[PDB]
Amino acid sequence: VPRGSHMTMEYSLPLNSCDREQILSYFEESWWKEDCLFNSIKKEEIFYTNPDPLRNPLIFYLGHSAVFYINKMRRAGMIKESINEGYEEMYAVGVDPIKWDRVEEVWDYRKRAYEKIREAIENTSLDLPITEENPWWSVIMGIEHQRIHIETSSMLIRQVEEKWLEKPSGWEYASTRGVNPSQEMVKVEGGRVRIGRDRNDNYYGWDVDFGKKEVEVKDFWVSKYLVTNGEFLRFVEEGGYENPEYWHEEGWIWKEENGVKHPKFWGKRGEEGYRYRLMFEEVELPLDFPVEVSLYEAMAYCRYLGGRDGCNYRLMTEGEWHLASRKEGEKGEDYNLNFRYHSPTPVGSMREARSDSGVYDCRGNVWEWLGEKLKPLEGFTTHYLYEDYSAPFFDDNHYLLIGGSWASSGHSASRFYRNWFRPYFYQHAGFRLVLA
Ligand SMILES: C[N+](C)(C)[C@@H](Cc1cnc[nH]1)C(=O)O
Ligand SMILES: [Fe+3]
Ligand code: NA
Repeated sequence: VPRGSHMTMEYSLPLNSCDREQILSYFEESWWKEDCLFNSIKKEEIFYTNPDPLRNPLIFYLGHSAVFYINKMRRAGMIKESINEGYEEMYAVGVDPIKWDRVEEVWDYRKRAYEKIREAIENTSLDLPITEENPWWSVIMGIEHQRIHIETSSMLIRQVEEKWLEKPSGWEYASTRGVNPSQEMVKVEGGRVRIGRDRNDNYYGWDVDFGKKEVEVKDFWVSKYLVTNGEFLRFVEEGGYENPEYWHEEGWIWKEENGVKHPKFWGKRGEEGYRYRLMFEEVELPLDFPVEVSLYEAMAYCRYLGGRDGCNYRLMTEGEWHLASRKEGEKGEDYNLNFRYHSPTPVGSMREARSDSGVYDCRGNVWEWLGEKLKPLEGFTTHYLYEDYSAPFFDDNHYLLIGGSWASSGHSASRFYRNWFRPYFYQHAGFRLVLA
């Protein structure tokens, strides 16, 4: 199925038809969005904190997106000179488990990098289509990487104390609409599903997005909504976090070692109702928003709900999501993707985010966990610009996450972007139920 079609809508650049100005605007929108995100931090020294203890300090990510562009475009030949070789080494490699520069210095690197990148986009000969061997792939890779980091850095900043932050002007949250709408299982017809793209696809992809796997999917029942905060509140209030029947050993230990008694972005003080941390402020828990959980917590809720309902629940496979999410004639405006809002939306409230099987928010709103591990597909090959993008993580310890959140833009909002995280890592991410 070609990408960019009525049922494969993409938010990224059509690489067989994008003019220079389209590339420049796509680059600028990404860079300016990242600037805006980092400018939300109103105390300079917060850049030296690592608000997510599993990731580097904010200052690293401030330099990282800029250095990545320079490194890849130099390797592709689009740029000749380095700006700062020391920076281009120190800020090049991220972490998945020094002496930092001053914030002003890193902003200064960004400004110099931005100027050099823009000039290369303005002046370099452009021959369409942009394919993997075309030097321009480094520009597209650089933009798509920055777009991923806007989202991943947003999750870091969400973990910074709100007293050091101010929401950027123009960024708006979605409002709650009230109580969670009633959950319902709906039937998705099975079929033989293709996973993976063929190369020279007219759209960007990462190495792990390309390949061929065909899976026979049986008819299945899936919850039409992502599991909501209101649904999950029943799990919390009924002792789900204290009941070992709902947890396997690995998740129980995680839960105990991290003192977890509720989802990460819920908060409670005394007997007051739960609060909920948006990007930059706390509100009363929005019962109709999708709950944002680790994979462990999603599985624990599945076990709890199966006990209550007298059945078994599990998460979708990758093939199941493609079937559940299929929507002919889909449009970019249908989904809570690409900063349509700067928060999750009430489940179902994006009324055109209903798949052809009646499943809501399969694309957008919050990532959804899958029950399957990151694996390469038949035909997997690395790209010469970035050997270690996915291969280090084929350890059967990373789970797939799919469909994008409100914060996913560009190729990260694609149906065909194959995303992954450790089961204890937090993202703007939820889940739905499958009858097992
Ligand atoms: C594919 N994810 C989103 C899991 C990756 C993408 C990525 C960014 N910089 C290097 N790789 C990650 O954030 O580690
Ligand atoms: Fe990175
Ligand atoms: Na989703």
